[PDB]
Amino acid sequence: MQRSPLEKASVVSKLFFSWTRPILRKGYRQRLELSDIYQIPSVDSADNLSEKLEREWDRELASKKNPKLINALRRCFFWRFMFYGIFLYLGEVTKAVQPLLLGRIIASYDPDNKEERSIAIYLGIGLCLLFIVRTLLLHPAIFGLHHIGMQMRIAMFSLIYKKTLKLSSRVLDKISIGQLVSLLSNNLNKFDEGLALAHFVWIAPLQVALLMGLIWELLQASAFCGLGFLIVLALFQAGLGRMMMKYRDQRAGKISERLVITSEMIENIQSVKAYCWEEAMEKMIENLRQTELKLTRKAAYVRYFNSSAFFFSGFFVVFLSVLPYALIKGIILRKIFTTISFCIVLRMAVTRQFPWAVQTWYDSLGAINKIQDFLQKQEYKTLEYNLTTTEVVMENVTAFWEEGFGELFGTPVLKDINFKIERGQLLAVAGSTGAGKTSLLMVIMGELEPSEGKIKHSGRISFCSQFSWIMPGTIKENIIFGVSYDEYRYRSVIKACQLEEDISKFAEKDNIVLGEGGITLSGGQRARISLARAVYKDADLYLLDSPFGYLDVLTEKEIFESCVCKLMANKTRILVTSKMEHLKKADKILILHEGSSYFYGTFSELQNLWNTYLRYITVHKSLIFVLIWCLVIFLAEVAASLVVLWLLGNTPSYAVIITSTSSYYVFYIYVGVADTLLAMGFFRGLPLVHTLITVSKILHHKMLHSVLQAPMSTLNTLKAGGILNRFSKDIAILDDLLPLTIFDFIQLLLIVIGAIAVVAVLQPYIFVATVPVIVAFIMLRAYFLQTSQQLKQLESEGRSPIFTHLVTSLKGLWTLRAFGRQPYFETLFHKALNLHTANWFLYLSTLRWFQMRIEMIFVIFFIAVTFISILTTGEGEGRVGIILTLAMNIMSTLQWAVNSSIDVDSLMRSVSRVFKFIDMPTEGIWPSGGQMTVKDLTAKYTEGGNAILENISFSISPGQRVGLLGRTGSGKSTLLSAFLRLLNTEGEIQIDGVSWDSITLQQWRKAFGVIPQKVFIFSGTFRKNLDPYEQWSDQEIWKVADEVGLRSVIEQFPGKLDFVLVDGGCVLSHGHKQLMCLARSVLSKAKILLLDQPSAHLDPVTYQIIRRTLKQAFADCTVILCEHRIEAMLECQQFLVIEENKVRQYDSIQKLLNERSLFRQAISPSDRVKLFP
Ligand SMILES: Cn1c(=O)c2c(-c3ccccc3)n3c(c2n(C)c1=O)[C@H](c1ccc(Br)o1)Oc1ccc(C(=O)O)cc1-3
Ligand SMILES: Nc1ncnc2c1ncn2[C@@H]1O[C@H](COP(=O)(O)OP(=O)(O)OP(=O)(O)O)[C@@H](O)[C@H]1O
Ligand SMILES: Nc1ncnc2c1ncn2[C@@H]1O[C@H](COP(=O)(O)OP(=O)(O)OP(=O)(O)O)[C@@H](O)[C@H]1O
Ligand SMILES: [Cl-]
Ligand SMILES: [Mg+2]
Ligand SMILES: [Mg+2]
Repeated sequence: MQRSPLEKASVVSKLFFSWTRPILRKGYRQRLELSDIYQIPSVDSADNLSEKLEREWDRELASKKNPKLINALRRCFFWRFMFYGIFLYLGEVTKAVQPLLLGRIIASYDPDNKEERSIAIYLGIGLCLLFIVRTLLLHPAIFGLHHIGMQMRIAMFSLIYKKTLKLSSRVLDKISIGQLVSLLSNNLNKFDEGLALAHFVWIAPLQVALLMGLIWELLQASAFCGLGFLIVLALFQAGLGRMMMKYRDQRAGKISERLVITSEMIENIQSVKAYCWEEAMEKMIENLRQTELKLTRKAAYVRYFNSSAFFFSGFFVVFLSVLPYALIKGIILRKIFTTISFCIVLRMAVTRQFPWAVQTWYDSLGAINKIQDFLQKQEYKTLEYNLTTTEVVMENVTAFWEEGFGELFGTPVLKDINFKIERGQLLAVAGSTGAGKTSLLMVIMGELEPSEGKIKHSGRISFCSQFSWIMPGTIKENIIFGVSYDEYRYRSVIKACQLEEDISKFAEKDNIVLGEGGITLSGGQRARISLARAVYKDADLYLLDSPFGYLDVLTEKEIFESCVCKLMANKTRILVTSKMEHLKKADKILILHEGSSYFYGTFSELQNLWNTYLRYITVHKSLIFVLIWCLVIFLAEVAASLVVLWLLGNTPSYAVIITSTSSYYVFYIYVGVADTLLAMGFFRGLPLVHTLITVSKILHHKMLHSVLQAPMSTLNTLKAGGILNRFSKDIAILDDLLPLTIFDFIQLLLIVIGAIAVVAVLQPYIFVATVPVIVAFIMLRAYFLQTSQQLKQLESEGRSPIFTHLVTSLKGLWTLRAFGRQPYFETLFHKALNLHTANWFLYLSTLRWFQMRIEMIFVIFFIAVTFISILTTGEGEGRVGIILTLAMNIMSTLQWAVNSSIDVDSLMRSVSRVFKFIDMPTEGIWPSGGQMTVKDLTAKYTEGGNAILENISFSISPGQRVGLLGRTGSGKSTLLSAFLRLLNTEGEIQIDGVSWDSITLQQWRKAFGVIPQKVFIFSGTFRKNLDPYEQWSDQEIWKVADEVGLRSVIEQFPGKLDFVLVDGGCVLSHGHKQLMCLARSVLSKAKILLLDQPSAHLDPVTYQIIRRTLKQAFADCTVILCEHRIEAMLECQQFLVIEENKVRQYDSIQKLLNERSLFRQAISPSDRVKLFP
């Protein structure tokens, strides 16, 4: 990372953007490398801008009764804004007065205009000086405005993240990741560039006043006709803007919903594949896209007319201005040409610059208002004592989850809870599924506010969640969690949590890079990493919500005896548990039942109780037909224009006066009106944008289909930020920005080519004069696009870390707030912001360099032309000047065309990224009895890696019960996934004589019914979550829910079976989701079932629910039951034990437990009575 050249530069180098030379030379030859990017200027760093805006916003909040964010932004940026606006206005003024000199210079070609031939050289000098000053005034101001806009955007994003970290729990249920992602994605690049157009709300009226004053000279009272036409057109454009904004308002919610569903699906792709649910998800997304595309199409239709307003107004203004003048007296061709010259500037001011500025103000003020409304939301109440007597006490606590029901005080989740615990004691909390154990910890943490009662303690806490949270980084980073590294503590914690055995089996040992969510590890490994993180922190109170759910009895016993009771014997602990052995040595015991305290006391009492354009064009067949139709109409118009033009030169008082020496004006007039003569009407414009929108629809469908069928090895590489970035920003670009940009480019190209051909055919000496300018423009464009494409790719990639950080911050907010690590995460977010800023700044600077170089080349050519024309003009007409000035007039449209081509190529990178995503590789009654045979099965996760399971062979009789067991991290889930071909495999598997190499993947996967270890619940109704294909009547669903035991749970919510679940099922407790998975497995009438720990955190009472069902729901079925619970192993006939990456088979569990002394000694005694009666 080398220092940016901007900081240490020169004044002339800054004015001409010369400091960008080293990068442009470097990327023209080769690929840009890591050491090619500069550090950002210190003024753009996120910390400084965040601090400044935060101070101004706090002053605004603390001073005024009606605060406004726009006031703080003004106090931060107004002076520089006005400073650049003044120079922008001075630059724009020079265009208004250019016809005064150019018109006289052109009139001097006529020998009858003896007066203007006297001072031609002075007019030429003045024109050259004007041309030089305009370039110097315009481009630096535009760069300054872009820089200011970038600074505002960065500051606001920092404020948004800081506010997000403080949101109250009651507010979180109303905002999803989709809404925040949409908010960031919408303003990420548009806000910066709007500032370059903002000043035209007052620059344009002054231009109109000056131009009307100047047109009064030539045509006094007849100019008002054209002005009235323009004032009607402006009203029309205002109305069109209102309709477009109305269409945008109705579309945003549907985009947020689609983003939520897509992110959830791609996160749970493994369950999606195991369920064979791909088509259902595709149908859901297609239904959402169909609703949003209609609004997109209507907005595009209204934007087409708004854009075409400029091109169709050219003929009307001139004709309406001239007709009264040419009727009540004569008119000369010179006056007509001068009127056209002035009217071009007038039309650009009225129909292009002012409405764009008005729309920019609308968009920016709306975004700022939305940000302020977000910034004024309800916050987590931190009001509590940070120092007490270390006697943790809870008195008369009654709590409600529903804010409306609680304020109306709707049933309470907690009712009159009392307890008191001393320093260094242990309290064990027990109860049935859904009793309110997690909710009690929520109250103690302060995330759930009680209506009645109160809780007192010191305030330094540590927290271990039922659902583990893993952040991006290594294992050591996940454990030390942003504080200093201590060797003795780290070793003690690593040893105590039984992690050394799993740590010693990794290539990086401990520096393995864990992704977001820890999908590389098993369930028990993630749980133990979370426990180690909780124990590493020093605090006065440790809350542990059921940390032994995914562990075998031996590991659980070791951890409980060596960590909770030995390593923290002198601290205050609250452990949620259901094992009766753990309750014996608890100092105090609390038992919950349906929100009430069934018992509080002691145990002793309880016993007593470039080929990218071509693909894009050929995606859809109708676009080709539309383009050919446009070309045919264009050819007909060109031919008609040529025929009409040749007639005036072949044919010979009237309203128009033409002399012999003044006829050269005719061609000059044609070039001034071709913009209107070759304008694309609604017979060509509307079908084009319609078909481009259709192309966007097709591309999104293909992208989603391609993603859903990739192999797991490919899918495991992608990050959540990358998925969100590609599906949000690139798709939005393809939907909105590409069609109209393409329309503008095509219109400009048609105008240029038509004018060139028509002029050249009659005068084949202008084409040859225009050749060198065209060549120079093309060479410069080719040179610049070699570096520009790479820089745009880097900037596009730079967005992903921001979204990834936001997603991971949202997932683990409660842990972050409990530990008190908000500043650390804020620093990481600022890092991501700066990383994006470097590339974005480098792209903007190079773009400014290119535009200035094009402008300078045009100026040099015009300066050379003007003096030659004046010099070679003698007593006769200046033929050389006549040809050269007309040639230079045509290049004026070519410059605009080249800039339009640059922005089109900039937008096409999104198409290239979508295509890269589309080309991902594809991973691609018979079940009569249920027999299986496995022969030499080997399994691995990546090709050429460690083999988790090597050379396994066994067989199963049809309709038999098999118990799969092993230590946490052995590879039971690996064997379960190998059955469904979810990883890389070798060997053969046969079901009733049919091998998996004889049929397709879908048919093989349809033979199984599965219960995965990770439960997937998406946004939708209860009914939709139970079956997405809608093939069962509500009677059958209700009967199944009766059998599983989900009656009261479903009837607890206002919409019985129609309630919509949000936040991945936030309202449901942990065991209810397992019950929802068992109901899914029951609804599928599958002959072979693979169940991965169906009872993970259930109490023995609730386990009786899953019992009896395996004996009624699945009677004649082959069941493979992976379980850590010893009781469940009493209903198996075959046993498979995984150890040393190998599988061993047993007939009786007494024989199994005879050969393992430690494991037998770990068995609970009541279980031992049930095993050895
Ligand atoms: C006689 N005569 C001009 O005086 C032209 C001018 C012009 C007028 C006054 C001062 C400076 C230039 N302009 C253009 C001119 N043509 C083609 C022309 O024949 C041409 C154009 C106009 C329409 C399209 Br499509 O392309 O490009 C221009 C692009 C932007 C602007 C801008 O005012 O921002 C003006 C353009
Ligand atoms: N955000 C919420 N809004 C409404 N009800 C909720 C919410 N979160 C939990 N509940 C409900 O509150 C009750 C208590 O659930 P909680 O998760 O605290 O139970 P638990 O004892 O931890 O359960 P488990 O043993 O399954 O882990 C349940 O009926 C649950 O559905
Ligand atoms: N997606 C993956 N990519 C690479 N290695 C993996 C992946 N998933 C698991 N592993 C590794 O493979 C081994 C087997 O893990 P597996 O999930 O099969 O264990 P398990 O016996 O099911 O454990 P638990 O009882 O904790 O669920 C572990 O050491 C784990 O780290
Ligand atoms: Cl003129
Ligand atoms: Mg719980
Ligand atoms: Mg597992």
